[PDB]
Amino acid sequence: KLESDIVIHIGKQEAELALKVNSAAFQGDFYQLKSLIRSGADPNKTDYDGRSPLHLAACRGYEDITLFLIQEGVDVNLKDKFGHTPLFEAVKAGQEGVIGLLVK
Amino acid sequence: GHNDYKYIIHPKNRWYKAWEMFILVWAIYSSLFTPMEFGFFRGLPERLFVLDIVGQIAFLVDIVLQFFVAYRDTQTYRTVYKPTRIAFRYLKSHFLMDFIGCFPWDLIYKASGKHELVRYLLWIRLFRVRKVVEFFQRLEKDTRINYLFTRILKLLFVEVYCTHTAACIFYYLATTLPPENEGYTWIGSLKLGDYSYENFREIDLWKRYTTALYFAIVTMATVGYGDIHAVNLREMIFVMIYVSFDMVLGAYLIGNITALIVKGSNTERFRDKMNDLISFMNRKKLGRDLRSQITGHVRLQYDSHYTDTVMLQDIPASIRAKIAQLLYLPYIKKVPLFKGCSTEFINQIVIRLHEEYFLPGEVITEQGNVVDHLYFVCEGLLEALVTKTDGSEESVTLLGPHTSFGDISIICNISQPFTVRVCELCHLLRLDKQSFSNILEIYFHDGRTILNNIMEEKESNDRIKKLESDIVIHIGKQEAELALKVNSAAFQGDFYQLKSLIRSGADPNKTDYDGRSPLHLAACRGYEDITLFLIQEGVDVNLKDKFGHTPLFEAVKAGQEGVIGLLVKEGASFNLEDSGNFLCTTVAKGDSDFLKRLLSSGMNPNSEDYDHRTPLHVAASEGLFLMAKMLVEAGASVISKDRWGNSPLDEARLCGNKKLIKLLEDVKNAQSS
Repeated sequence: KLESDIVIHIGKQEAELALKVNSAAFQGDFYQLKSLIRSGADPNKTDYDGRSPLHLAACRGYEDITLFLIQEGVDVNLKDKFGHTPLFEAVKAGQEGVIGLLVK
Repeated sequence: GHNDYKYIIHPKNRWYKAWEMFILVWAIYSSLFTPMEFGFFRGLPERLFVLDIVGQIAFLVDIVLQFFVAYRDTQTYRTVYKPTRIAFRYLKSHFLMDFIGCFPWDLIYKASGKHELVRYLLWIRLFRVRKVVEFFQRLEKDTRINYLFTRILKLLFVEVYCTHTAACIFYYLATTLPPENEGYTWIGSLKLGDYSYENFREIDLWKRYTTALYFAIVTMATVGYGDIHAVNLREMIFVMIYVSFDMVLGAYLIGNITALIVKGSNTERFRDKMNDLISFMNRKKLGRDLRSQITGHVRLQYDSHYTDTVMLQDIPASIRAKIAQLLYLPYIKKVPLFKGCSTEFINQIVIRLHEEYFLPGEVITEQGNVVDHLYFVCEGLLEALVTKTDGSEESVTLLGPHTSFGDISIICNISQPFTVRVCELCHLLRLDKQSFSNILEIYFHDGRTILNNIMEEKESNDRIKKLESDIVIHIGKQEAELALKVNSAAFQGDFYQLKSLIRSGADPNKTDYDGRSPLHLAACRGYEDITLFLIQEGVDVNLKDKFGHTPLFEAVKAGQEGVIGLLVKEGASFNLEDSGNFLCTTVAKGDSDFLKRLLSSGMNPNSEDYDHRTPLHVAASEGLFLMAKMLVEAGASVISKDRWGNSPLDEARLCGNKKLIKLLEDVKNAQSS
C-alpha cells in the first residue's frame, strides 16, 4: 500500500527534484548541485515548461554549474517548450562567458 | 507460558520470596551447625533429635518447590515455565548434593554401629551454604548497597564460616586421639588460668566450642597469643593449612577494602580537585569572589551531573526518545518558536534533544561562529553582545526562561550573530541543526507555521530586526520553493493539494523561476478546474510571464478553448507588447486555428509590422482568404497601407484570389465611406 502511494509520490518527487535542480542553477548552490546530480534528478529531465537548468545557467551565469551540466552531457541544444535553445537566453541575458561556453 | 502449565512459581513470586528468606535462615543454621554436630558430637544426642529432623524436613520441602519454580533463561533471557524444562535444571545443577544432604546422616551413623566414616558424609550439608551465596549474589544486583561493600561483607561471612568450621575441625582432630593420650591433643593439655582442660570430652559443649573458636578467631587475625596451639601432627598440619588459606583470605579482605576506598571515591574526587585548586588560588591570591566562582564551577561539575546526561547516549534511541517525551516535552511547549504546530512535529523536536547546563558569566555561543546547535533557554537567563570595530560589545535583548535562541541563525544558515553569555545557571536544552533540518523537511506545513512564528519573533526583538533582511532572504527562498510546488501541482493535477497549499498561505500571484503564475500552467495543461479555482483566488487573467506571455497565451498555444472561454468570461485580453505585430508573425506562421482563438480573445485587430504591414496585409498578399476574412471580422482595416503605400486590398488584387479580391474590394470601398 505504501509502495502504491509512492508509485505516484516518487513521480511527484522526481518533478520536485527537477525543479530543485533548476532552483540550484538559479540560486547558485553549486556544491548541492554536484551532490544532487548523483543524488537526484538529471538536467535532462525537464520541468512543467520543459526547461533544462542549462537555460537558467545561461541566464544566471553559473558557468561552473554550466560546466557540470556539460560533463553530464546534457544537450546544449535542448530547447525549452518555448522552442528556444539555451544559447538564446545566453545571448539575451548577455552572459558573454556563458555564450562562449555554449559556442565551445 | 505460565498459564500453559500451572503450579509453577515465578522466580520472583512473593510467596517464593518469603520461602527464600525462610530457607536462607535454615541454610545459615544448617551450614553453621553441621561442623558443630560433626566435631563436637560423636553422635548427635537425643536432646536435639527433633531439631535435626525438622531441619532436614525444612530442606526436603525445598527439594520439591525448586522442581516447580521457574528460572530465567540465559539464552533467550526469558523466564521458562515448563515442569518438563524446570525439573532438568534442578536434576543437573544441584539436586544431587541437596538430596544427599537431606538424608538423616546422623541416624544412619547411629544405625550402622557408630562408624565415623559414615558421619563424614555430614559435610555434604555444607553445600546448603549455596543458599547464602545466592542471597549475596541477589543483594549485589540491588543498587541500594555497593558492589564492593557487598564483596567485603561476603568475605567477612566467608571468614565467619571458615573460622567456625576450622574450630570444629580442630576440636574433632583433638577427639580423634584416644582419651588416654588426650594429653597430646591441643585441648587435653590446655591449662588456661587455674582451669585445666584435662577431661575435655566431658566439659560443657559451649565451653569447648568457645575455646576452639577462640583459637580460630585469634588465628584468623593471626594474633597467635600461643595460649592455645597445635600439639599433634594432625593439629600441626591442619593449622598450617588453615593459616595459609586464611593468609590468602585476609589478603583478599584487605584488597577488597582497599579497592573499595580507592575506586569508590565520589565526592572525594571533587575534594582532590579542590585541594590543588585552592593551592592555586592561594599561591596566586585570587579575589574571594573569583575563588567562589571557581569553587562554584567545580561543585557545579558534580552538581550538574552532565555524566547523568552523557549516559543517555548509551541508552538506545527509542527509550531515550521516550525519556525526552516525558521530560523535555514541557520545556518544548514553552518555546515560542514552536507555539502552535502539529503535535507530531513537536514530538520529533522532543525526541532529538541534548540537555546541557552552563555557568554564570561564561559565554556559550560566539559571534561569527557558524551555528551548530539550536539552544532553548528553559530555566535561566542569557544575554548576547556583539564586539564592534572599536571592540565595545553591543548589548542585546536578554534571553529569559522558556525562550529559544540561535534559531534564527540556523534558519538563515548563518554564523552566530552575537556572542552569547550565560548570566546564571541555565537549563540549556540543545537540538542539533541537522536533526531540526530533517524534522522541518518532513513537516513542511509546521515549518511554515514556524516561519510565521519566526517573523513575529523577529519583530519581538530589535536585535534580530538587525538581521530581518537576511531572514527575509530566507523567507523569499521559502516562498520561491513554495511557488515551485504550486506550479508543479498545476502541472501534475494535484487540484485539492494545491488548493490546500493556497489555503496554507500560497499566493497564486507568487512568481516562480519561470515567473509564470500557476494560471499559465493550468491554462496550457488544460486543468480547467484548477484554472477556475485560480480564477476564484483572483489571479490576474493576463499576468505577463518572464517570457512576455499571458496565461491565456499558454491556453491558446495548446488551444484549450475550455480554459480560453473560461478566461474570456473573466475578460480575457492578451494586451501583449506588439500583439498585433505578433499577429503579423502568426499570419507568418499560418495557423488559422491559433489565429481564431487569439482573435476570439481579440488582442488587436491589425498592426503594422517592421515592414509596416498589418497582418491583413500579410494574409492578403499570401492569399490566405480565411485568415484575412477572420481578421476583418476582428477589425483588421483594409484602408491601412504598408510601408510602400499598398493596402491589403492591393495585395489581394496582386494575388488574384477571386473570393479574397471581392471581400477586400467590398470591405475597403465600404470603409472609405
